[PDB]
Amino acid sequence: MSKLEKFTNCYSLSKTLRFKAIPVGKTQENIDNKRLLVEDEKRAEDYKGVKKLLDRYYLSFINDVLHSIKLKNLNNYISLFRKKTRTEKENKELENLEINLRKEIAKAFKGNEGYKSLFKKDIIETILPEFLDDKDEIALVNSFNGFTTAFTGFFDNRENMFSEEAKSTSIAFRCINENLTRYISNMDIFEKVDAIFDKHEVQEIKEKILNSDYDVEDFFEGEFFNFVLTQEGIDVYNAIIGGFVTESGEKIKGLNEYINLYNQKTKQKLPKFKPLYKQVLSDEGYTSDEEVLEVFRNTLNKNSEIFSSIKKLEKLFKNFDEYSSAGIFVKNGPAISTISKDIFGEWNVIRDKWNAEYDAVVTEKYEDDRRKSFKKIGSFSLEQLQEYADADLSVVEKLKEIIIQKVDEIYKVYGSSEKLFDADFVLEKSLKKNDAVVAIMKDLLDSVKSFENYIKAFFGEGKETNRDESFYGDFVLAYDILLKVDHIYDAIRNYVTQKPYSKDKFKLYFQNPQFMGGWDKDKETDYRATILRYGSKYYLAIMDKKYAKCLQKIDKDDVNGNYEKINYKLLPGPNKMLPKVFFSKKWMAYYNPSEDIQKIYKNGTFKKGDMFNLNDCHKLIDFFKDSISRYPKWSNAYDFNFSETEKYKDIAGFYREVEEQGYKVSFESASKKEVDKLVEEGKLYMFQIYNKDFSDKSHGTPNLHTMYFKLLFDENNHGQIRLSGGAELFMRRASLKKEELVVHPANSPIANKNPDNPKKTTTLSYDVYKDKRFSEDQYELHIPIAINKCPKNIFKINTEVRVLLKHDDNPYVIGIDRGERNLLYIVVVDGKGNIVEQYSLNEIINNFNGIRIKTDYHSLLDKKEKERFEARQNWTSIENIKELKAGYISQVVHKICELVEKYDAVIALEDLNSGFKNSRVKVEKQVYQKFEKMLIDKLNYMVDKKSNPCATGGALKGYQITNKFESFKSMSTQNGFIFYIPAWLTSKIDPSTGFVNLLKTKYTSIADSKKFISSFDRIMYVPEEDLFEFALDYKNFSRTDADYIKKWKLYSYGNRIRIDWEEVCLTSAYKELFNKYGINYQQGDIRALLCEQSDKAFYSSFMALMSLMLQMRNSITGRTDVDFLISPVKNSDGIFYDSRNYEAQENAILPKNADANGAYNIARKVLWAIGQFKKAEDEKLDKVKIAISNKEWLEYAQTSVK
RNA sequence: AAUUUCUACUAAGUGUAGAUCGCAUCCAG
DNA sequence: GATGCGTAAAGGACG
DNA sequence: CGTCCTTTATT
Ligand SMILES: [Mg+2]
Repeated sequence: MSKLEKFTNCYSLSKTLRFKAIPVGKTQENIDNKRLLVEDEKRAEDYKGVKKLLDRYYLSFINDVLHSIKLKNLNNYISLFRKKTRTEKENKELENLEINLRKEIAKAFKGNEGYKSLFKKDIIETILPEFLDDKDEIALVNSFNGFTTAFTGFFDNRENMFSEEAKSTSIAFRCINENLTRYISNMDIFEKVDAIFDKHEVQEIKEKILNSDYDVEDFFEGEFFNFVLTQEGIDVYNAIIGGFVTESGEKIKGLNEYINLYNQKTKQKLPKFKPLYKQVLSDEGYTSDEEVLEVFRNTLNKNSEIFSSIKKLEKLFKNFDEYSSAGIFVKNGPAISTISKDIFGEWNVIRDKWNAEYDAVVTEKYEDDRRKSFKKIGSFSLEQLQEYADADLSVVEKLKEIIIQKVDEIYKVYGSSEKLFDADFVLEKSLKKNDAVVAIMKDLLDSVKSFENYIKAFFGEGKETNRDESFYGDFVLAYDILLKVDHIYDAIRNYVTQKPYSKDKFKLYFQNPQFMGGWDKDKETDYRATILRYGSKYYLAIMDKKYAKCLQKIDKDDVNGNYEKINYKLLPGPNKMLPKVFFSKKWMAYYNPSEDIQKIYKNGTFKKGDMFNLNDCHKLIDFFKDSISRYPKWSNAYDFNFSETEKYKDIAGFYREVEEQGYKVSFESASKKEVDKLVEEGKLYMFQIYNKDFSDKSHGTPNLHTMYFKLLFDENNHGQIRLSGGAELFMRRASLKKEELVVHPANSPIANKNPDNPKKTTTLSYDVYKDKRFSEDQYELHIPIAINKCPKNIFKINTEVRVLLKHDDNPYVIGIDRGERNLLYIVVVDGKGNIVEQYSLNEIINNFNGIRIKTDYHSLLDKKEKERFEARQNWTSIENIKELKAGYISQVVHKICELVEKYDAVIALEDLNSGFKNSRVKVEKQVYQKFEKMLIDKLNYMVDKKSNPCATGGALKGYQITNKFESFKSMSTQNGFIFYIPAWLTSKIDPSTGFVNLLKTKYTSIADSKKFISSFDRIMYVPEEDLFEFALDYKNFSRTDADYIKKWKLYSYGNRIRIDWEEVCLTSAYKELFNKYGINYQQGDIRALLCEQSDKAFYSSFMALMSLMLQMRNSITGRTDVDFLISPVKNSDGIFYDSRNYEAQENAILPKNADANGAYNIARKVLWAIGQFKKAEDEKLDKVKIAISNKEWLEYAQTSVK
């Protein structure tokens, strides 16, 4: 009984192994003499070029078929599509009509005589040359005759366009699912808004755009949709909506622009047409320091157009008073928060302005509408913002001083960068080496980008009642120029952030278009590549084109050393392969197939479905079985032991056996003398398949992929991992010069970087060079493999994880959370919520032999954040921080893998599509999404390297506890052993009571504060405890529906940390407040006394003191010692939860800090979810809904504690 | 600071620890 | 964010 | 013929 070990051999997946390929002997000389590499580097260039020419015919071919087409179901489909109350029967009716529509488009493509020719040899040899009209391009297409086979991959990418399936690549899909659905939506919008388009306005568009061939109304009739399948037709339809610019250039207004004016001018909100997506085939980074510089000078010197639009916007905003503040608008969004701070000094007073009119009891159903309606608003006028502005304060004037300040900052930064615009300037050093120059460009780009990004707010996305077009004329003219800095900024950064070395490479064919296509022995002459082994070393051997058979003649040498030559036989896709060989002209003549058999095949009765007859399919199997016996190329290669025919449920049952039997890998001896002579003579090319684990000096644990590779040829491996075909060989030219490599000279001691390492310095007897692998040309060999090619343990993973979780008595849960003080923090929890392990993942502990050395990745990040501060916020420091986090999570994955194996444990993770990230966490959402993906990816085939490969958990019996990754949005609910959970109320919660603070202690008014105090059931001093007790029922406050216990007694117990910062003792601070105002707090119930007080400074200190008492999380930024969590509520035994009572202990039963509390409580929501499983029937476990609500959570957190 | 490749390394001396699905194509803001 | 290949053996063109 | 390139068959 182990949950983990029921998840092996569940599904097949493909992986690629990568290696360095080191030439052996005369191989590199022979390759150099034959000029093979130069051929392939050129071929790659021409191959990329021919693909674009090939596109042109494909594109032209699409227009011919799409123009001719006429869709049959159109009117019937659109109607059914529009019904808003469809029976489930009618929804399937729509799907059939939708499938038929796509099938009409696909069959129109594939029904041509021409369609088959496009992806055959013929397109390059004959069709394309006649199509082209340029002598040079025809020569290029001509260079690839006899090399058509190498285009297959491209051909497949184009075959996807003509599919009838509902797939992103398809033409039919773009027409029917996306463009039709949009067209229908535009028909709906058109009839509502039809009238507002002026009689004159339409007749324009018909002459100016339509050219008088069609009426604008036609484009919104359903039967007219055929015109818009082509890119030409789409351009016209989108032109009507967007507006057109003639050959003369006269601006022609679009229907969507008309609607804008109308809704604007009348302060209404009618809808606007969606434009149609492009057709599927209709129509790069800076490469050098000289190019990067050239753009910086050209676009940002003092007489560039961007600098011209800055001077115009300075003149425009200098005249800000001259314009109408009622017709100047600020877009609603982040820019409202910023501009609110800019002039008042306060983010949320402009919030209060609109709140002042809109603002007293708050049901959250009213609160959402209260909150939702303000979000609905598109923008605010300067007049509305001045309606906010208290008297004596001018919103326009101090906006002017802020904008003008930003342009003066640009001009000062220009003077500091001025020598970077001299025509005389030349670059002394490379930019990445040249921190000074990169800092100069960054400073100028930033000051302009910030000015651009700030000024962008003055839009109002209008859609806006009468706008000051005198202001928005000059403004729009200049801003459209200024917006060019966005593209410039991104490109220059992406260049500075790049690595110094280049991974550019080109594929090697050795003059074979199907080079190294597969490893099968029979095909080894055709492919001219194979695999040799000598002891521990492996080699890729390549026969030269003039001597393809040279390896086949070699025989074993008894006396001398021998290579091990691979003997690889595969029967790939028997369902594909078995018929073609047995129904081929060559074999059909040999073997008389009864008319029943060719019937069954032509009829399709063997295939599962309504046409299926078990006997018919059985008969076909026996046909295949006898023919395999008659076909000795297969029967002799594979020891076929088929199950008795009667047992087969379907044809796939027979095929599955064939597929699993049809694989065999062994080795044959081959004279090492004879083979080596072949290499010397130039007839054979030999590379060692190499990574650092194959080094003579290598010792200790190898790479996981080193194990997969060696296991391919291990006889303890039995199809668990298959060696796949389609391997590719590349050449990556060096991108660094050996002289320009950083060297640590031999016999001089090198300073070690890790603080925790005891050894501070290392001295070697040899030189070591940074990035040495890129100072030389390097072959790399990519090898695909197939794991669990024939899976036996077929079940839906999630349903199985749910069944085991239900019946498992003590389920273990691994809760992972992101902390402010901790990169990641782990809590392991048993089936009843008891903490089993809790610790931070700030330090990764690496194990080699018995030695342990830790790496504090949190200290690493801190040192790199400090390095970011120094040298401003340099472009690279951000990258270095990004990659360090990306390499950190690759360490964390292994730690999670151990815990999962150790505790047979289910993982609990945050749902990142619902929760909101505080940004106090170090690991931002973008890095965590990466992590949760890697997690999923590892758990498709979870393996412990140090385990023996044949054991479950080992490299041949990997755990499959997770389904293949789909999308970040799919990282929700559950993926096998991984559960995704909202982070809500997981940190600011008392773990010993489930208590949470649902009160709003923000001070608004004296009257608001009185109603707050009166809503408590009692407020009294407790002499026998020296505490103030606040009995409350949450029913008497608003937005308290989620809480379950409702009745709580708060206490002013212990200290809090007010935020600089000060420590506040709650009990004495209440006494201090009450004594300041003469309140007798010892006189039983005090509630009357506090409300009697008439001073506003009293209620503000009181609400502030309530805020602190209900502030359960207390921290000092920069003081990692102080992150304590303290509860104002007693538990069953009258104890207050204080996290510091447990951070002292080594094994604590409750969370040790706020960060541990989060991981603890993320894990507990899975426990609730397991509780939901144990409630349901085994059959309906699929139906159980995992997502926990804030109401369900608070009930579980407050009842399960006991 | 060496790497199939990435990060952290130097890990006891040409390397350590973990991770690593390649290749082509299309569509998106 | 999705597509598709990870192939041996039939089949044919060219000397 | 051979040899090299092409085309093919799909639960
Ligand atoms: Mg190692």
